[PDB]
Amino acid sequence: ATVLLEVPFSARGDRIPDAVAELRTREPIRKVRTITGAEAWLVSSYALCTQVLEDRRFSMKETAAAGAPRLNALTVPPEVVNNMGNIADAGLRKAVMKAITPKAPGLEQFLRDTANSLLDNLITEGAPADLRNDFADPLATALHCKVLGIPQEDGPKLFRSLSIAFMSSADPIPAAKINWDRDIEYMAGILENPNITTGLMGELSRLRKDPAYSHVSDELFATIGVTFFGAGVISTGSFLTTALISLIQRPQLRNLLHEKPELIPAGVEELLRINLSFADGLPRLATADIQVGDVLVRKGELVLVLLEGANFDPEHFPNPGSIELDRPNPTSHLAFGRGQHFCPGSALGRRHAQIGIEALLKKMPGVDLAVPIDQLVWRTRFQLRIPERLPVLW
Amino acid sequence: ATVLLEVPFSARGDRIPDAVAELRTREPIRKVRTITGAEAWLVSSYALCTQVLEDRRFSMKETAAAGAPRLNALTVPPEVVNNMGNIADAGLRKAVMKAITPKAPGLEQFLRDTANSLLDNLITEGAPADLRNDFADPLATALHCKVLGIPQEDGPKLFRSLSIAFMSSADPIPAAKINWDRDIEYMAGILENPNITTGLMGELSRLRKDPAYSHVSDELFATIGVTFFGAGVISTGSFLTTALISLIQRPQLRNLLHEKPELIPAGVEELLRINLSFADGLPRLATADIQVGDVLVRKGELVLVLLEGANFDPEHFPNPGSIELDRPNPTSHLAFGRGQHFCPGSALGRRHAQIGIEALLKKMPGVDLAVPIDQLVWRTRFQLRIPERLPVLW
Ligand code: HEM
Ligand code: HEM
Repeated sequence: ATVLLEVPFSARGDRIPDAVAELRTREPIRKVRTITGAEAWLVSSYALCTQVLEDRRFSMKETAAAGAPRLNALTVPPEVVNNMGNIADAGLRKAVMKAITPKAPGLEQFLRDTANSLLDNLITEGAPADLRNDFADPLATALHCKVLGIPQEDGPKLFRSLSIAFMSSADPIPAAKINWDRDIEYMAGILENPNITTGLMGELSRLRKDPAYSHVSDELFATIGVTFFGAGVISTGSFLTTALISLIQRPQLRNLLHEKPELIPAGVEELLRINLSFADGLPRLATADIQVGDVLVRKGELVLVLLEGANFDPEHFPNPGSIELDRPNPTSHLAFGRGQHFCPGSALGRRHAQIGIEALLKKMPGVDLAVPIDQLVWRTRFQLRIPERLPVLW
Repeated sequence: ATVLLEVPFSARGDRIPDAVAELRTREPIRKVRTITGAEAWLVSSYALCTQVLEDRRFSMKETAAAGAPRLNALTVPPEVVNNMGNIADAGLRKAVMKAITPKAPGLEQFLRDTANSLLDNLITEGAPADLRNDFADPLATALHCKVLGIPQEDGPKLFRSLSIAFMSSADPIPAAKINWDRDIEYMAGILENPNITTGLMGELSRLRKDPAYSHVSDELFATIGVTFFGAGVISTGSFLTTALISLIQRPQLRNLLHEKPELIPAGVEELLRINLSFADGLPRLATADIQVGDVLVRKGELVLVLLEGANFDPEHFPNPGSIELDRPNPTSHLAFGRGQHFCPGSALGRRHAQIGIEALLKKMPGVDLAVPIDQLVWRTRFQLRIPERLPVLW
């Protein structure tokens, strides 16, 4: 006798398990057990992943319901699971989205300057350098302070919540509430601070005092700041880190992008496609009985959309493990999700990675791992896959 | 068909695998495969572990021989594997050992002051606190700068070598050589620096200019500094970290030691006994054919002495998983090894942990984990077991 197949499969973010292709072939929707002991349906083909993400009867909001089968414990108040819906209902969606594009004058130059300063510091200090803790994550943090309009010096403390806030735990996490409440208080203070006039928080601060938003709660305004800082920083820092591993392990590609930096956007799209940063499938709760492939999913059941299932599906992306800069369907990957909950930071995430990679290749064209790849330490029981340190030489 | 049993079993340092007791019962010496692909004999009973450690025909030195079966790749030059032998041959053993006791006037007060300052800073900042990165490891680092006689401000850079220097890798690690060579250069400079007059390096600096040591190499003097700093810092920081987990998970014991701090030495001895800090068995190479239990170990074979095998052996320590402060054989554990290579820092390691625990319990009597214990992230492919962060509240 063997137990029901457990998820997640592996915390390693440098390779996809051979087992994913076998599951996709044999049983592209199949029952699994999550870390809480709940059962769920794991969906692993491009076709079925798209179907689930584009049918809102597979609900994000309802995953927060009391008594639902859970992927993991909430690390935010249950109403915050519906954050984007709350933003939309408040009439804030257009303004929030506009504030988090890469388009504000000076933003891209700020990114480039920041990346180059971080890299110059590493070069001065001498190899080895840790490209996660001393490049990708500080670049993400600096970017998001700028995007939010908050002081750069406040970034590190907000950043330090994230190793707990984005845990994927079987049980509630007391530290997550301590940090959440503190970070909310910080954002509430920002909204009251007359010096904060730019970025997302500057704009929210103005809208909060406009009559058209008089009955939008101060709680929601503060929540937008905490959620967007955290989601953006953890996702961009983690993606850039693991994209750098993918690049470093492909000297031919590294050299090509170094020689022809105009190809970096196409390279980043492929790096997004093959990215293993999301450690769990995206959760949804069925609100009706719905046929998904050979399975009739029942109302109240949990569905997990495995992004690397879709993104490595050879029926959609032939030779899926290879980075090919000339695919006919390059942005059709699910790295940013799909449907109602498609990532609102996608353009900013792309630009962060493009600029970070461009700067690194110019400054460190000889970049290579400084330890054997198996020596990287992969963070466990976390919503993202990342190496704790990324030691390189150049 | 199944593969030969692989070592190590688990990087988690908060619990011993049920499998260790089964191996000890069924096959207290048995064949395993190491991360390099080599075969080895894993020894897991107190009786057989002692036998191996007390027979120098199971040689530490010879593990460094070219072409030997390996537990892991060398991270130091092969001659440095025989460091203690080299020290003894140079006539330096007595002086080195004397410099690394906890006995120098002011040392214990320095430890207490340092621990209390670190804890006061955590209390000011507010929970959660990371007791590894912001307590145990800085306390270890500060201690070893003091013991060596080197500037406190030089500690962090030397410390940063350790996440690579103590890797347990299948292959050589290029960063380990970069850091090794740099740290040797640092210690060579210390030996030439007239300001360095105290501690281990102050004493070595004097002996280096004494006629009785004129033909001891400058390489060996520098090597003593790098090796003792690294071994001491990694071992004490890691032991204190995982001992704190053991304590925190035993509120009754925490409270008892808080109430009766005179029991802390007995508590630390039990914490040493149950400690899972060594991630691999201690390696030795047979230099003769030697009977160990039911196995005739052949010349040239690798033997791995599993310390938790010995220390959790119920035939030697009844109710081995329980901390009992009134055992009749309390220091007879193998936490510091046994025989020729018994830890030369044992007294200092004991005092570091005793003082750290005493200070923590006084300052944070309510100390508890701030995350569920399964959320700790255990470092992989490392010579020690440690959580990357240890989040607590109080
Ligand atoms: C390369 C970096 C990024 C990746 C790979 C990424 C990925 C994703 C994915 C897969 C989702 C969908 C979750 C689901 O459907 O369950 C998502 C949603 C989200 N992303 Fe991103 N993201 C990135 C960057 C950003 C940035 C820069 C921000 C904001 C500054 C951001 C904010 C959000 C938020 C707030 C959501 C939730 C949307 C909702 O619930 O409707 N992300 N992201
Ligand atoms: C609680 C903390 C410590 C623990 C648990 C510990 C454990 C051990 C063990 C098990 C060995 C034996 C290795 C073998 O036989 O293969 C050893 C050896 C050694 N220890 Fe420690 N140690 C600690 C603290 C220290 C300190 C504070 C120092 C120096 C300042 C130190 C320096 C060394 C050195 C240099 C060796 C190698 C001895 C040899 O090769 O003969 N250790 N230690």
